[PDB]
Amino acid sequence: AINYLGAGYDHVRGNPVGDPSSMGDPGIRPPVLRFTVLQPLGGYVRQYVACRQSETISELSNLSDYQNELSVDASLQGGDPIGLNSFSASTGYRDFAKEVSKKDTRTYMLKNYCMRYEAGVAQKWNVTLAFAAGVSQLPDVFDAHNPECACSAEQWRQDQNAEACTKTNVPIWISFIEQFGTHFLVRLFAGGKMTYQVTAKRQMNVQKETLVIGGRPPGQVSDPAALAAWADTVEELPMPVKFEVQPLYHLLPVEKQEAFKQAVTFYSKAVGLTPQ
Amino acid sequence: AINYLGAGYDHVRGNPVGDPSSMGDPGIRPPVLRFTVLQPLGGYVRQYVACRQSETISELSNLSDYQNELSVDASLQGGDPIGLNSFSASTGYRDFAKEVSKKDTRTYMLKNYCMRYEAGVAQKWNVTLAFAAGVSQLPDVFDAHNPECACSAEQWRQDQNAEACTKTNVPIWISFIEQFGTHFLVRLFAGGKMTYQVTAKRQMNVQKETLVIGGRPPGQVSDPAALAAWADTVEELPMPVKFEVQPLYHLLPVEKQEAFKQAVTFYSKAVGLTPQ
Amino acid sequence: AINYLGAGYDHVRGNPVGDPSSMGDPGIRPPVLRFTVLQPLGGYVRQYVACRQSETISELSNLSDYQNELSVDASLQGGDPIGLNSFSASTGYRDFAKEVSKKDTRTYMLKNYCMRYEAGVAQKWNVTLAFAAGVSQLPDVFDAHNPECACSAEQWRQDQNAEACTKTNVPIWISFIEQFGTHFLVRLFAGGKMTYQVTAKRQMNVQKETLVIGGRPPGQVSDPAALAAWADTVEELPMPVKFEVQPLYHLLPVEKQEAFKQAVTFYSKAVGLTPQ
Amino acid sequence: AINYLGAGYDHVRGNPVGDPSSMGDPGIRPPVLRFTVLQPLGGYVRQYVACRQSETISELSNLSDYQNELSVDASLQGGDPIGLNSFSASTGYRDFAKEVSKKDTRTYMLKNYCMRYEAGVAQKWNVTLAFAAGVSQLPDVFDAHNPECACSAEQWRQDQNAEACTKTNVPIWISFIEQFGTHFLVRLFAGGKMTYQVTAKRQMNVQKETLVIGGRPPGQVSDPAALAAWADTVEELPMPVKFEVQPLYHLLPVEKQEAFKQAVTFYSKAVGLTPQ
Amino acid sequence: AINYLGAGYDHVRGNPVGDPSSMGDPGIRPPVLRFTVLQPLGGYVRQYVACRQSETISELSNLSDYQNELSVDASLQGGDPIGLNSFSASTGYRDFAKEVSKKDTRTYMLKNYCMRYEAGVAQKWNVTLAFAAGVSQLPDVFDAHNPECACSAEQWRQDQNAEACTKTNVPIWISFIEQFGTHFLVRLFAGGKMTYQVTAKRQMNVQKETLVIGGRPPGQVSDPAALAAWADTVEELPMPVKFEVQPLYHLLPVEKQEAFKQAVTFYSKAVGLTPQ
Amino acid sequence: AINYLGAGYDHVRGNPVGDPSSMGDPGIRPPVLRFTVLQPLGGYVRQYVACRQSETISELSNLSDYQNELSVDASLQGGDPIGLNSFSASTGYRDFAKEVSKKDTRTYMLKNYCMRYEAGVAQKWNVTLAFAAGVSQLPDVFDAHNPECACSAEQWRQDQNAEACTKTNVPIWISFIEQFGTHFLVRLFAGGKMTYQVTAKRQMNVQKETLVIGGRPPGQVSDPAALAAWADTVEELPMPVKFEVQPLYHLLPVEKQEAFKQAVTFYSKAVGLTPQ
Ligand SMILES: *[C@@H]1O[C@H](CO)[C@@H](O)[C@H](O)[C@H]1NC(C)=O
Ligand SMILES: *[C@@H]1O[C@H](CO)[C@@H](O)[C@H](O)[C@H]1NC(C)=O
Ligand SMILES: *[C@@H]1O[C@H](CO)[C@@H](O)[C@H](O)[C@H]1NC(C)=O
Ligand SMILES: *[C@@H]1O[C@H](CO)[C@@H](O)[C@H](O)[C@H]1NC(C)=O
Ligand SMILES: *[C@@H]1O[C@H](CO)[C@@H](O)[C@H](O)[C@H]1NC(C)=O
Ligand SMILES: *[C@@H]1O[C@H](CO)[C@@H](O)[C@H](O)[C@H]1NC(C)=O
Repeated sequence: AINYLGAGYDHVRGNPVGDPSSMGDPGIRPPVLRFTVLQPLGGYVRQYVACRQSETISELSNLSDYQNELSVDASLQGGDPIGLNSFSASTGYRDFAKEVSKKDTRTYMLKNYCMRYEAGVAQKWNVTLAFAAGVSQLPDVFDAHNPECACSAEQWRQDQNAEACTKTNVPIWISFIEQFGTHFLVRLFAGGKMTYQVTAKRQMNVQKETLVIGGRPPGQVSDPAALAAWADTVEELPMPVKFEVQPLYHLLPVEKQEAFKQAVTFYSKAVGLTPQ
Repeated sequence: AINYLGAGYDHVRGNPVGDPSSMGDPGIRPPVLRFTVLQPLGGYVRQYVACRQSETISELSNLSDYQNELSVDASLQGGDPIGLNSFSASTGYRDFAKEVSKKDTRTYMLKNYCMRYEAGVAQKWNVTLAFAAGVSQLPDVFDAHNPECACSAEQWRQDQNAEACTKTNVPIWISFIEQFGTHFLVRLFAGGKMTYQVTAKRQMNVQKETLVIGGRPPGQVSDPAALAAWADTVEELPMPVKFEVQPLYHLLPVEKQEAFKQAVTFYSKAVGLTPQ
Repeated sequence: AINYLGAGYDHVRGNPVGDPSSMGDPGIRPPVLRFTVLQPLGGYVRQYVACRQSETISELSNLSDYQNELSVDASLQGGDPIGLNSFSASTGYRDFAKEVSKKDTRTYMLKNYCMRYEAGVAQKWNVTLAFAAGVSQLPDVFDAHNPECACSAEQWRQDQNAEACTKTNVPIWISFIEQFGTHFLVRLFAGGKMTYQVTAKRQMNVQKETLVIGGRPPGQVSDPAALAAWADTVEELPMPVKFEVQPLYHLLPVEKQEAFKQAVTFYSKAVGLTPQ
Repeated sequence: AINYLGAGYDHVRGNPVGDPSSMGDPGIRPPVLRFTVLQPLGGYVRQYVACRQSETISELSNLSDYQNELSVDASLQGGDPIGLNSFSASTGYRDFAKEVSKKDTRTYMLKNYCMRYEAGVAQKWNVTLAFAAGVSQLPDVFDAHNPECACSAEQWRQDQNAEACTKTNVPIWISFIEQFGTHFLVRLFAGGKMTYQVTAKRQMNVQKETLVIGGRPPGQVSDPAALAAWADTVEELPMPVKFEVQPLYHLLPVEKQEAFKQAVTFYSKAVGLTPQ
Repeated sequence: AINYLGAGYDHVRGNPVGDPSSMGDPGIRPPVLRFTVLQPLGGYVRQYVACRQSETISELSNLSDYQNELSVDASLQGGDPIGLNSFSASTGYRDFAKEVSKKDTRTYMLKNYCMRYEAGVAQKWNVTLAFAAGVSQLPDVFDAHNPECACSAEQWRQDQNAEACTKTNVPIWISFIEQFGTHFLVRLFAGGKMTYQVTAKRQMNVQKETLVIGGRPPGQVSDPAALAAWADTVEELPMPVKFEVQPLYHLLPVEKQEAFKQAVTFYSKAVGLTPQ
Repeated sequence: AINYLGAGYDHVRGNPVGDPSSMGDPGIRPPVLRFTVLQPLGGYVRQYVACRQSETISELSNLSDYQNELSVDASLQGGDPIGLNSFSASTGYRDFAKEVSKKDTRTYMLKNYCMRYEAGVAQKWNVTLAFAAGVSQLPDVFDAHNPECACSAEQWRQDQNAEACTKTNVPIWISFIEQFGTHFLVRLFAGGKMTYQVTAKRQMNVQKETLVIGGRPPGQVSDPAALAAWADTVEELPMPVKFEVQPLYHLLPVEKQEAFKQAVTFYSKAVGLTPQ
């Protein structure tokens, strides 16, 4: 199968309940760590019998409830939320924001976890070659951290190709973040996850949207047989459905760690959406 | 698949819940705009995983409720209703008018949306060759705007072949409208939509009519297997089930815009049905 | 498929809910009108998507309720009942009369309409060649209209081969009516119709008879699969399940119309059953 | 198919709800009448669409109720019961007698009729060749009608091979009755009939026996699919499930009618079971 | 098929609801009677249509309820219980005794009879060759009937190879009993029988054991398809599921009958289990 | 099939409800006893018809309830618990400890037994060759039994390769225990066992984990068909689901029994987890 342990993760663009243009979390990025059924040196893989099943239901009354429900499946190592406008750039976040602004409707989220294995590390890492070259191309200073830098977060949001930004090294940092993300996965439950977002008026007016992680694309969620077939494809193509991450700056040389931290704050502000 | 972004739309003859002689909205017209998975220049296409599902139910007590339920799926850009006797020339509108005039029955509408992708433009357009030639054959003045013109809207409704009309340029404008419509689609959700119209007496007397948009013709709506097969055919032949339009006069030269607006008002009165 | 627009109809022997010896209304007669997906000149055919479904239920307390339930599906143009002992010569009429005479039971009728298309004319007709020859062989006077004619209606009911009738021209008229019926179809909804007649005692004593119009012969009404298969055969062999007729004398030369009206009154009296 | 109109019938050994050693009424005998979809001369055959279904339930508190439930399906022409110890020699009669003698149980009978056609005669008959030869072998006198005849009904019940009977012509008459029965079918509803005899104690102690008429042997009555398959085989092998009979002595020469009537009374007493 | 009429039966080791090491009653022994669809001389076989079905349920509060439920299916001719520690040596008897000793649980038994035919004799029998030779090797006296005989029933239970027993002829008699049983079947209903023994605590703590007679070994009792397949194998391999027996001493020469009765009492005490 | 009678058993690492890395109890070890459908000399094998089914449900409020529910299926001969930190080193034990520490959730365990046969011994054994060689390599004294020995249980838990332990003979004893376990199976019920561990919050928040013993790996527990297929594979690969064990020291020479008992107490403390 595919290894997602050590994969990069964009906490701003990620969404652990899914996206209609991806079969997994859209924040998952190419692998960042390099490793050595089979156990990776320094970590572990524990395979399940069939699928470890779990289900959740939550009434999402505001944006904070949706944020908390996403943070349950994509948090810092230990369970603390990533924050920093996490998930706010994803489509599902914007869709739910539009639906929750309507006070005449109430939305619930139902998660169905079909877990197939667990993997993790415990801590002297070696990174991938692509990540190493990318880091070697990074400067030691983040230009937008300087007060009165012409390239501010709004300037990047409005026009990143303006002269105010193209003269600084900000596009290099943002290209790195766009390539590898802001965090990396240190622990994960992989398999399939089928989540239903159900919106009810105040007429039995009810709407139901289906969001899927893992397996092959399912033809019909209402079909029982197609659902079972999707569950059969989950065994073949499992993908992370609940994971914990560590910040990427722990993997950079210290002379770039502070500038990278400033770069990810800048990125979280320019790409992320404050509730406005 | 087939591109419907920029397709013409007759707001008078259209019906966004369907027509028994069409697999889609009977008002959709051949493409009016020309464009350049793949993204059209100036717009966007966002593909879904499987089907984005949604369901609605509404009690239709009068003609205005039906107008509102159709306007939900076929409106001006921004969500405002098209109005101007919209949908009033379609078969479904006349059938429902006949059913709602009977005060001894109550009718409900259940929509089932099976959406596969979204497309749109944001605004320097280029039109199709057929639309350009059609516009080049149009005059600069609409004759029926002149007061005391022998060719009025009622005269066209009674006999459009009469001398009062064949001497004016009105038939040219109406042939253009009959070819390309009155608006054009600027944003759309495409796929399938199965709508049930259920009429109950005041005896468990209940009638149910099925209207379908998108996919291949379904053999049996009561059959579960035939319904699932139709859902499988929606992936192959998706069609607009909820869209937003802009008036066509924005695409004509400025010297013809006023005459075209007068022509579409004339058309809305002569072909459209006021509640009488 | 087969064209039933303009088909003859015997309103006395007809029965729009079916017959165990026919797959359609036993009163339907060979085509009377000649015509020119495809639209017949002077009329229209409107094809449905799948099946337009409808269901009815009625408690039949007496013969008049059954007469009204049949008249709903076989009426004059406009909805008025045909009458004139309509349907009274059909088998189902006699069966239900026998069941309703028993005051210790109560019978209900459940109709299930599976309509596939609608057809009609609007009015200069030409008839078929067989109908033209039949009319050319008709006299201008109906002998039984003369007072004290030896050939009365009951005399025809008892023995039509008696000398009292074989000397008059009545057998010619009755042969014509027996060939083409008394009316002809001017509007029709065709497809399939499954009607259940359920008789309950006053012990859960219940009897259920099934009567079918349209499609191929169904093997088992209780089998779900065989019922679905019948619904699939309705698409192939659709037959009129709800129609409106016009009297046949409108199609005869004026010199024969009065004698034909007298002939159909005589026929309705001799063949039809008054509730005795 | 097989014609049962005019078949002989042993009213003593018959049982219209069935027998496990026969697929039909065990009292049906070879055809007695000879005849000429197709209509037999002197009678009628009326075919149904699919199956005319009917269902009954009755609580059988004593032997008279069971006698009445059987007589409904095998009666004299007009509906009057055959009587004369009818059905009393059949196995099902003896089984039910054993069960109804137990006052600690209560038995119910549920009939399910799946009728496919009706046939009948109206009255100059010709009998079959076998029946004619059998009658020609009959004497004009029945010996056991003579008072103090050594061959009585009890003597026949004890030992029919005793000298008291073999010297008289009683064995000839009883051989004729054993070959052709005592009545013959003049009207019949043929098809399938599944009857359940359900006995409840006074613990939810319930016993259910299945008795089947018509069609092919069904594999499993509790299986839904095997039941449907049996219903499909009923179309192929329909058998009388509700019929009306006339005494056989109407078909014999007048000089033998009285002796045959005495022979059938003798047979009903010697073979039939009075409730002792 | 296999004939079980006249088969020997060990009433001590038998169990008519089944055994996990046998497909039938573990007490059935090789055939003892010799006989001559086809009818055996002196007896009868009555074949059923499909399966004569029956169901029973009983709450087994103590050992006597279980004894009565087994005696229903294996009794003396006429319905009287065999007694004499009948069934007490079988495994199922010991299992249920262990479960009924626990007063914190309650056990119910559900029988499902699938009967295919009935057979019996009515009474000059001839036995099989093996049974005749076995009887010819028997003495005329049973040694353990002599008072104070060193070989008692308890001594046989403790050690049958001790000098106290091997000097007497008791091992010969017990070898005969071990070969042919203690009774023989004179009437039987054969087919399949699925019995569920359900034990409930006093938590929805429930245990269910399945015991089967007849047919082929079933793969899964909870599977509907495997159950139906077992029912189809019952048609191929029917076995006695409810029978009536007569003591074997009626088949021995009179000089050996009394010694055989003493031998079967001895066997019932030494092998049977009194409720201790 | 495979013999598990006489297999070694590690009571510390075992878990009789399963493990996601094993198809059976993870404590089962290679066979320790050597033996001679077929009956092993000194023991017995009793095969069932299909599956002996049983089900249990228990609310697990604390670690002791889980310990008791596991001890039901893996106990000393007679039913007494093994104790000595039994099961505490298994993955399932640690997972349940983590879940029961959360006082905001309540966990239930549902067992489903599908038993296929029972085996046992009654007591002069000969052991396997591997076990005999392993015992011959054992010393007669356990070094860690000496007070103030540098190699204690905590030292073994922290670092077993330290000089404090590698100088003593403790690694030899622990290698023997790691190979053959601490007990061996003397009685067993083998087949399949599907256990559900269901955790409920205090929102219908519910989680369900599936643990399986026996048969082939099941693809999907929620699929009915995959569950039935697993039940079909249990017949092919039955494994112990409820067994009773005896301590291994009964199989060692008397001069090594005390040192082995000290070695297994040492192992139970060093590898086992006390509730801290
Ligand atoms: C990768 O890192 C691991 C430590 O996690 C180390 O053991 C290994 O040697 C490293 N890879 C190489 C090629 O040295
Ligand atoms: C059509 O218009 C688009 C703007 O949306 C433009 O990019 C494109 O070049 C035009 N077509 C051609 C052939 O130039
Ligand atoms: C039949 O009638 C139509 C109009 O109803 C007419 O156009 C046509 O000419 C007629 N048929 C022939 C053969 O002329
Ligand atoms: C049989 O009887 C019919 C009348 O029921 C008669 O028409 C026919 O001639 C008879 N058969 C023969 C061979 O004559
Ligand atoms: C078997 O017994 C029957 C009577 O039960 C008898 O007629 C027959 O002769 C016996 N068999 C032989 C071989 O004699
Ligand atoms: C092992 O012991 C069995 C009895 O349990 C004995 O029959 C057998 O001979 C021994 N093994 C060998 C290889 O002899």
